[PDB]
Amino acid sequence: PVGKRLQQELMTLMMSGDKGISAFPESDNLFKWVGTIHGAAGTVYEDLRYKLSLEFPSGYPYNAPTVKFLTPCYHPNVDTQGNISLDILKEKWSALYDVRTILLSIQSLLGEPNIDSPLNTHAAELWKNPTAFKKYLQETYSKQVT
Repeated sequence: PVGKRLQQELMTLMMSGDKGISAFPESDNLFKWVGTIHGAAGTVYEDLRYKLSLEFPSGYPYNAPTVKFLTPCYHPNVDTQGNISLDILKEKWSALYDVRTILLSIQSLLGEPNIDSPLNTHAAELWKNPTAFKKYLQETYSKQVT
């Protein structure tokens, strides 16, 4: 029933047509997916894109999947390993959330960080100055495509 649910979740994702979100399982393993997120329009992450891995452990859906950024991401709530501090992925994970909900939540986090409990203190600090933030973000992102 778990593999079935994941297939149904992929179909839901495909027919929803949400902008800037995309993900599929690897051909040999339905329990490991790779996804892509684009920053939401109007945010400093607009026009930038990031790849993420999604792994569904044996305890899923009771236990949350492990989600990490594969593309380096400079952001208050992401660390050097691509780990993400997002409540719904940890303490507030619910077995009723689908892949679409997770992707949308992470896309939303890009534009609205939790700067009170950061993983990247420097980014949390610079966030107060958007122009300055945008600049460092683009600079750092830029060094991720050459």
